[PDB]
Amino acid sequence: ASRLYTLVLVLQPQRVLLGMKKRGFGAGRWAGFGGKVQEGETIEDGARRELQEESGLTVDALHKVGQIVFEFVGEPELMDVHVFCTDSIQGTPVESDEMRPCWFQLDQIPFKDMWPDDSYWFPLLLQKKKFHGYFKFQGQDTILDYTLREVDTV
Repeated sequence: ASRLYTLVLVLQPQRVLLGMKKRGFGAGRWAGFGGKVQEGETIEDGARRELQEESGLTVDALHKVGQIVFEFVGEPELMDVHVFCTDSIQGTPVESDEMRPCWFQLDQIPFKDMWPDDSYWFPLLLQKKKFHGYFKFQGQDTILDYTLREVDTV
């Protein structure tokens, strides 16, 4: 019993775009851009749509980089998060009532103000590795258990 989500990292040679969510799940943390996939929509089309809605950017080709399943103890639905990256975008990042985007140099990624799982798989993303992960959370701050392995096919 899992629900489809997307997560998009705009990763350029020397910087990455992250967004500070202002409300809802994950508010107060920097993260990639994404959300729920809709009925009749491909996962990739959902990732492109969510990047636009949350950051104002238009992406062409998205590259599959990973899949991460999240379990929150006490919540029945698993989150099946399909992770994508791109280096080629159009537009300028847009701050909205819901999201504040900001560019980060790769040596200054704000892991202490990100979801704790990101410290595990961002190093793989940065070295262009693909991965499958599973994270079991207690609340939003504590990883009880996890698995993470590199793969050749997402």
